[PDB]
Amino acid sequence: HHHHHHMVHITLDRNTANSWLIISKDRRQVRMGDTHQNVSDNKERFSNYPMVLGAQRFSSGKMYWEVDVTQKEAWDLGVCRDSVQRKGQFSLSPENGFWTIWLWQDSYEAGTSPQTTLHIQVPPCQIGIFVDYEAGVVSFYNITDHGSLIYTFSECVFAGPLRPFFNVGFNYSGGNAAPLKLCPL
Ligand SMILES: Cc1c([C@@H](C)NS(C)(=O)=O)cnn1C
Repeated sequence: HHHHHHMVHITLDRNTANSWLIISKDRRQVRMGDTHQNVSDNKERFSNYPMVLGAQRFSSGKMYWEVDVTQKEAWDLGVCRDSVQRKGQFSLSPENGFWTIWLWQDSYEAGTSPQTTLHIQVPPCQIGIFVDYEAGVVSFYNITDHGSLIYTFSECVFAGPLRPFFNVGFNYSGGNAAPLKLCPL
């Protein structure tokens, strides 16, 4: 792809983080802690899952960023509406305001309803995310495999400002402690 020139500097919004997350000083990395991280509760925090939002809000234009997923067993990545539900149980779907892909149990899937199987020959260590607000497109690229396309959501109905979306996943297995990292431009 040739989307690299729309690169944006994403930082994580601490206030939105699940209370077990640990965000680095530079707000560019996030991992699952082994306990509650001693923060107060607020209406922004994702309560049921290890999720956090980017601080940036996008309502126009073309945006691109990259995320490192090295050695993780489970994660979700993409964008979501600023107005998504924070509390309780919900599924990742465009109807609920999410445009995402994930890794779970050795398979990659797009967060449609129902979910769509992805066809990835080279397991990615870094993912590129491209948003074209006006076109209604969210695309995912395999940076490990020369930028090959993973998935395109088209005909998106964003219906609001968009925020970068992250889920570091649970670590019930002891094999999913590694962080998500926003990669340098
Ligand atoms: C839902 C959950 C957590 C984190 C992600 N949520 S919480 C309770 O900190 O809001 C840890 N164990 N469980 C079962």
